[PDB]
Parts: sequence; structure tokens; C-alpha cells
Amino acid sequence: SGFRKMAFPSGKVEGCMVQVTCGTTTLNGLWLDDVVYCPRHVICTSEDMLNPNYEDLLIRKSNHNFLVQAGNVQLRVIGHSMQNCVLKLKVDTANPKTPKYKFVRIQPGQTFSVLACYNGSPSGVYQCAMRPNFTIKGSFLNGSCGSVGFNIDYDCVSFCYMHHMELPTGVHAGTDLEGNFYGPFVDRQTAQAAGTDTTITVNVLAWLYAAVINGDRWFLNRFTTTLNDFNLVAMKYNYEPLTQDHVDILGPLSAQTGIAVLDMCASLKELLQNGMNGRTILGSALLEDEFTPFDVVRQCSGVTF
Amino acid sequence: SGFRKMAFPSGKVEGCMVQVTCGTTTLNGLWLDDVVYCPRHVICTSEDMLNPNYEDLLIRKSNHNFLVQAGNVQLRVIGHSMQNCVLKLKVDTANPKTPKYKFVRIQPGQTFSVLACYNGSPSGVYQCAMRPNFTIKGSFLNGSCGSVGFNIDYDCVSFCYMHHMELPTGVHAGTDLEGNFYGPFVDRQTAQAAGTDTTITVNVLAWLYAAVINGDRWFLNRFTTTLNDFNLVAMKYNYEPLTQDHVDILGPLSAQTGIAVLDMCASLKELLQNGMNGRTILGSALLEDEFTPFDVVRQCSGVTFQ
Ligand SMILES: CC(=O)Nc1ccc(NC(=O)CN2Cc3ccc(Cl)cc3[C@H](C(=O)Nc3cncc4ccccc34)C2)cc1
Ligand SMILES: CC(=O)Nc1ccc(NC(=O)CN2Cc3ccc(Cl)cc3[C@H](C(=O)Nc3cncc4ccccc34)C2)cc1
Ligand SMILES: [Cl-]
Ligand SMILES: [Cl-]
Ligand SMILES: [Cl-]
Repeated sequence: SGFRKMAFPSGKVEGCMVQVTCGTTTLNGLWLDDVVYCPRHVICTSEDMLNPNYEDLLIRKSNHNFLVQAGNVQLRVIGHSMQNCVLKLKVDTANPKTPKYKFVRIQPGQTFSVLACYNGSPSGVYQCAMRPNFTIKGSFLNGSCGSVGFNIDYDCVSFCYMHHMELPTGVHAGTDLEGNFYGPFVDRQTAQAAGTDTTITVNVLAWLYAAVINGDRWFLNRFTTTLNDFNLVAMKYNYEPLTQDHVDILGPLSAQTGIAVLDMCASLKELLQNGMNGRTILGSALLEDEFTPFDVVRQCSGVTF
Repeated sequence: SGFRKMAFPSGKVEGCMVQVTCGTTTLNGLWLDDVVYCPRHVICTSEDMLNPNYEDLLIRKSNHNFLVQAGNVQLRVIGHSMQNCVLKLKVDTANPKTPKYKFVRIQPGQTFSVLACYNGSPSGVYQCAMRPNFTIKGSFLNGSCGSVGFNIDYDCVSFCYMHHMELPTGVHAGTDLEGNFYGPFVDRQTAQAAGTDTTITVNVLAWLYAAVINGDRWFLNRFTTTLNDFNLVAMKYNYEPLTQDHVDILGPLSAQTGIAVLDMCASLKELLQNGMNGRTILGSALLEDEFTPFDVVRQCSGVTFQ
């Protein structure tokens, strides 16, 4: 029993974290085989950030201007190139701890684990979700750029996020490992903001199934709804629309608990319209939306890596 | 910015997890140097659990009745002994991935990371706190026994908890790494309900200081309180008493934000009376008590967003 915000074990990623320094800037890099990936903004002074020409900034650098430190060992940079907003530093040593991995781009609503890092040294691990507005509600201080987000599928690390910046509301923005930003953000010092966010409906339903599995049933009711009537209510409360794909994905939880997806949607509708009336669900007074249907099934089944 | 329930990176502990089997029972063990530590109940059947005589069960076992698997490698058991509620299996191979470590027994209110494991393989990592009633609100299924709790302040792993059992209320009980239970629990199937739990007051105050550091002051008020009047109120809401030690420990967070400890106690008193009136603090609609003063200092910026 119990239900916690659980991250994947981080060991396979810890063995890839290095420190990258260019001039006065130090941030983190990810060392996989003979390449170190890091945010391309490592080559900018604060004035360059106002309007950077990364190709022009980069041509002025030699391989030796990039100092890469893996633990207490200095790695030798033997090549450099840019792919979108990521810099790829070819090194003369393949990482002996390179795990089996893939670079995957995730969709809003998907969750992942973040290994927060400073000076190439992992400091913490936590779970978060890619918001519908493409930001993440992370916990990051200056020096955390280059920290990565990942999932583990079987024995393979799927890297999905590299940290680049903090927005004025204290939320975070970054790229996939191919350097494509999530959201309409750019890697420069200019006016940027998180857009209005919404709640991830399919995840709230998954967490209500987790609560039923753990014995929290007070919110269940005799009613059902249609998908169209439920979506009219979701829009009213700034919840994402629920699709037939979301319904299909929640099928197993509907079968295990005897609570059809549209029957749980009727419970969610009543929770939105009336509140919790002093009660909590899995120790929360808010409806939690950072657990996917897969996260619920995994935590309630004990899948290992 | 931001404030998350953050665990320590689990890599150093993942390299120590093994599977221990005795007859039909398999659970997890922790392999450090040439010893594997695991719950002594690995030698029991379910029927043995009403009144097990561990000394009598153990004397009937040889070294070769214990099977230990580290990855895809079978380790050889060359000695065994029981220390309190833990079994220590001496093996013929020192763990090459043994980190720098210590065994530490923690007090209620302290937090630690749990690496949940099944069949010697890690499944996930999360943060939790030793409750005032000596239980932990973990997430554990059958087969998770032997999973450990730890902190890693400054590269040394401090192991503080080994998982033994789930109580009827769905909360968890276990031991330190010397096999001494936290709380009045025994590794026996018997009536042993946890005491009524309370809220860890010093941690709620630390988390209110985290909120101020991160830029939020809505919950503050113009008042102060004495320590005794605060305790009289707080005990009415099932909050733990705040001691002078707790006040001393909050000194650094008080200096960073400019809010006296007893002035923050007055804010907590008011929140307990009023609720949040539709507002949240660090993304929560409840008062959070599983972040210690040390955790807040570790995670938060040293510069308050004024
Ligand atoms: C309320 C408010 O105004 N807050 C605030 C004010 C200023 C900043 N940023 C800076 O001072 C300089 N940064 C500019 C910048 C531009 C573009 C790109 Cl791609 C990266 C970066 C860097 C950056 O954002 N790094 C960071 C990343 N994560 C967490 C941080 C936490 C604090 C400071 C930096 C962090 C550097 C952030 C937040
Ligand atoms: C809500 C509710 O009723 N929960 C619940 C449901 C079942 C049980 N226990 C058992 O079925 C068999 N266990 C008996 C037992 C006796 C004494 C000692 Cl020292 C250990 C053990 C084992 C044990 O507690 N292992 C476990 C550990 N952690 C998490 C578990 C989660 C489910 C099942 C086992 C777990 C084995 C306990 C609690
Ligand atoms: Cl302690
Ligand atoms: Cl009991
Ligand atoms: Cl101040």
C-alpha cells in the first residue's frame, strides 16, 4: 500500500553527468559514448545573451576553450558542433558507464524524472510532468542548466529533457536532447513568459484510480456521463479535453476497479463542481495531475529496472 | 525557484541491492563490503510469524541454505549471524561498488530517501519522513522487504532504515541497519497498532520559511506568540510540541528571511485557525510536514526573493 511521487532510480544517469566550462560559465553536460551534450548558451557572456549569433560565437572557440570535468578527471575535447540549441563536444574518451539509451521527445501530460545537477555533481532526483503550456514546474537554481529529464523503459534510459532556463513565474523551460525547445521559447535574454496552463485530465483520472486501489473511495458515486457532457465540464474548469484515446488508455484501471472511465468522469465532475468538503484523496486537498495511467499501473505493480 | 519533494540520487544504493532467498521466500538485501544485511524474517514461513522463535529457526540453517543473487551472479554465503531483527550474511566477495557509508539511527521528523526494490532490483525512489508515531508513509508492495532508506549529505551514504512490514492501516515499519525497530513494533504477526499520528511542527515551520524564500508572504501576520501559548494551541490541532531545540534549529532560516521563529509560529497558529481560504503555499493546499529545516536549506536559494 501507499502512493508516492516516485522517480526512476537515477544511477544510470548519474554516471553520465559532467561539468562543462566555457570562460566564466560553468554548467552540466551529459556524457554518452564520446560526446558531451550541453546547452549551447554555455558559450555566451550575459551581453551575448541579449542577441546571440551562436555560429559567430562558436567559430571563435577552439576545442581547448571547453573544459570538461568527469569526477576528478579532465576530458579532452577533440571536436565541437551545434544541433539546434544543444552543443555536442566530441571527447577523446568514450564514457565507460554509458547506459543503453535513446533520445525521445515527449508530449505534454507525460511525466519524467529529473536529476538536478550542479558543477557536474548530481544533487537530487524528483518527478515532474511536461505541462500543457510546455513548461515544467521544476526545482532549479543558477548552475542547474544541462540537468536532464528521463524515463527508463525496460533497461533503456529514454532521455527526454535538458534544462535551459527559468521563466519569470519560477517555472522552467528546456529542450529535448536534439536541442528542440518544448514550447515557444528561445535561448536568449528577452521577454518570455509561461502561457496560461490547464490541468491534465487523463492524469487526474489515473490518480483517482490510484486512490481507489489504495482504499480511498468516498468520491465514488452511482452516476455516469457521456464523453461530450464531461468535456463541456472540463473546459469550464480549465481541464484539458478528454479523448477516446485517453478513455482507451484507462481501460485496465476501469476493469480492475469495476469503475468505468465515464463513471470516474462523473466522480471528477462532482469534485470540480463541489470541492472535497474537507476531505483529502491520497493525502492531497487538490486534484493531482502529475501521475500518468502508466505511472499508476507501474507503482501499483512493482516494475523494476 | 520551485520546491519539490526531492530524493538523493540513488545510484550509490542501487549498486548495493541484492536478492536473498531462503526456501520459498525471496526479499531484498543490502551488500556492503563482504556482508549482506536483510530482515531476519526471511527464514520464516507465514505460520511461523505468530510467535516465531528466530534463534530456533536459525540454528537449523546452514550457510548454503541462503541464496544471494547480485545481478546475474550467485554470491557464496560463508557465515551468518543475527543482530537484533537483521540477519548478516557474510559472503565470499566484497561489493566492488560499496560506497563510503555509515549506519545512522534517526529521530521522528527526520526525512530520508527510499529506494523501493523487488527481487533485488530497484523500482523507484521517493522521499519520506519518520513519523512522530515511528511509522513511515511509504509505497511498498509484497516483496519490498529489505528495501532501505538513506541520506547522502556530502558523498557518504547514511543508511537509516530497512523495510520490514506493512501495518493494517497501510503505513510501514522497519529497523535501523543494526536491526532495532523504530517504534514499539515487532517482527511478529500480532496486534501492534501505531499510536495516533501527529504533524511535525518544526518541519511545517521550515516549509513556511521555504515559501517566504521563494517569494510568498501572504500567510504572515502582525502578531507574535510565546512558545508555551503556541504549544497549547498547536496541541489542539494534533501538532507535535515545538521545543527550544526546534527554535534553535530554525535560527538560520529566520536570519535569511528576517522573520523571528515565534513570529512564524504566530503565522502557523493563524493558518490552523483560518485555513488557506482558496490559496496554496508552494503548490499545496495542506500544510506540508515532510521537509526538515536542513532539507529547506539544501534545496532553497540562499537569497530570499524579497
Ligand atoms: C522573478 C524573476 O525575474 N526571476 C528570474 C530572474 C532572472 C533569471 N535568470 C538570470 O538571472 C540569468 N539567466 C538568463 C537566461 C536566459 C536564457 C536562457 Cl536559455 C538561460 C538563462 C539562464 C537561466 O535561466 N538559468 C537558470 C536556470 N534554472 C534556474 C535558474 C534560477 C535562477 C537564475 C537562473 C536560472 C541565466 C531567472 C529568473
Ligand atoms: C491495508 C492492509 O491490510 N495492508 C497489509 C496487507 C498485507 C500485509 N501482509 C501480508 O499479506 C504478509 N506479510 C506478513 C508479515 C508479517 C510480519 C512481518 Cl515482520 C512481515 C510480513 C510481510 C510484510 O508485511 N510484507 C510487506 C511489506 N511492505 C508492504 C506490503 C504490502 C502488502 C503485503 C505485504 C507487504 C508479509 C500487511 C499489510
Ligand atoms: Cl535524526
Ligand atoms: Cl496491528
Ligand atoms: Cl532579509
